[PDB]
Amino acid sequence: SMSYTWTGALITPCMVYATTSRSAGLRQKKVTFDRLQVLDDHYRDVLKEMKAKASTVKAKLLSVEEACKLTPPHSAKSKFGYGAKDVRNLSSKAVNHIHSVWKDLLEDTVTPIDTTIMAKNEVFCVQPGRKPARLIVFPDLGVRVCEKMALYDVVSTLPQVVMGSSYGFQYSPGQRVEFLVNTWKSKKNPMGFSYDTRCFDSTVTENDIRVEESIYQCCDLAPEARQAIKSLTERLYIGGPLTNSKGQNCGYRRCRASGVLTTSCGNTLTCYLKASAACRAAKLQDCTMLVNGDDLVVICESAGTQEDAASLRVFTEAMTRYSAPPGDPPQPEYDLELITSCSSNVSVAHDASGKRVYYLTRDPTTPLARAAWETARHTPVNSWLGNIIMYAPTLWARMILMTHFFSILLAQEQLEKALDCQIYGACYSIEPLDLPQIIERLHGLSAFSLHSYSPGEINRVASCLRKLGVPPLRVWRHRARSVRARLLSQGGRAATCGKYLFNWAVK
Ligand SMILES: CN(C)CCN(C)[C@H]1COc2ccccc2-c2c(C3CCCCC3)c3ccc(C(=O)O)cc3n2C1
Ligand SMILES: [Mn+2]
Ligand SMILES: [Mn+2]
Repeated sequence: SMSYTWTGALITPCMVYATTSRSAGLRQKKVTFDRLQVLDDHYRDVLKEMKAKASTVKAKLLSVEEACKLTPPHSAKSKFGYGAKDVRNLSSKAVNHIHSVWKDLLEDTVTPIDTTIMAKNEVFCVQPGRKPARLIVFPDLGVRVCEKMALYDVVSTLPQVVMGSSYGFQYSPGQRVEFLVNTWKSKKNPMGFSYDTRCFDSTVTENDIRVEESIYQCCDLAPEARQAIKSLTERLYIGGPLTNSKGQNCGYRRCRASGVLTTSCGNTLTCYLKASAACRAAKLQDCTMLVNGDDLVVICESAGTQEDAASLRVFTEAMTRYSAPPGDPPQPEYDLELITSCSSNVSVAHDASGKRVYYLTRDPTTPLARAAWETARHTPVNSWLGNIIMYAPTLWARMILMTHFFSILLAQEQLEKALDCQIYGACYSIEPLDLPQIIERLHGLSAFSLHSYSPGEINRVASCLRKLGVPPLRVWRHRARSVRARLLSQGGRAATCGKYLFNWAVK
């Protein structure tokens, strides 16, 4: 089958650079291809094991109300006169239509379902050119609430129990490091590698979705749930029409929709299944996986330099047969720090006592680029704040990000003003003054004492600043002392930010 099709209809809209609709042409050519898929007894065996595990799972329907209350606030309004606000506040219009969409889902297991197609507002930095915008594919809100009724309890319960510790989304960054480090130190001669699929969504075939759905039906589910999950699978997950923002038939989809509820769960599942099958084809020794969508880490016992190199090609051929080839091929590492997945890697520093502490970090290019963008521009995600939060132990987050921004707020008296900020698919109203508790909850107090960072990490950050035009770290130690003292002068809450978030600056 063909991954996508176009009718010719133009997807219309609704240094540092945001991606635009104008780039969507190429993105389109890149994600359209025919899918070759051929499965073996390795794929099957894995599947059977996931099903066994899915059979120990009972899931329940969410009521309309529950699904309504777990619709996110700033999600797209519906083609039927109601906001997501209206959904959240249980408006009779939202609820009534929702019920009819649900009745419609039970009564009809066939008619495809309209999905509105669009381009994403993703910011990026430059390479050595312009990466285009990814295209997001979602159905009407009324349908997205129904999706939650039928599958919310499944997607938030099943994956963890089917994939155990390999399920990446269960982990905070510290927990993720904890798992990756333990895995590593459990191999006599560890070898690991990141894998990632060349536009994964488009590689997800119809069969993968039918397989996925069949993993879902392995759960103990309400009769109505089963029906809506069959029906949603048939009328939405396997495919359906596209339609740009000006209501024009853009063509059709025959692969994963990016903007549905089963996307994160499905990709992780489907990815995990193929990767496990592929481990067994490559004959990798004592293997261990970590899967967040299509981003994958495998840690295993090394079989030798050449043996490992070879087996990774065999691992890739196998993945390819299952329709999932890599963007760039996988490369073996014998050094944990060198593995980048989820755009991030494990690295080391030292806490107050002088104990080694592992923590997650990443190339700071994009975070800085977005933080730049968002300095001259009000933003609904505020990725700068999200990054400070997630990567709070990181040298680059503490010295550049935290520093610059508490300077801007200080100067602009906005140290009490809440900001919307999206992390872990949730949208928080975050008050800057609250960061200490957050970081303490998320990484513990050691995140304010991290020092003596690995020399590789220090270099990468330094390199990165000189590349983007941003002052060296010497400046940021000076500037920080003058943001910290300013705050202590302010007492109470503000002084707590200075005590904790900038304690690294006192000589
Ligand atoms: C010196 N000035 C005339 C010219 C600076 N330009 C080239 C600018 C582009 O702006 C940027 C673009 C992409 C990445 C970084 C920067 C940048 C940042 C970001 C750092 C992280 C917080 C958000 C701003 C800067 C912060 C401070 C400074 C500074 O001049 O001290 C510069 C920063 N830049 C570089
Ligand atoms: Mn990918
Ligand atoms: Mn990926």
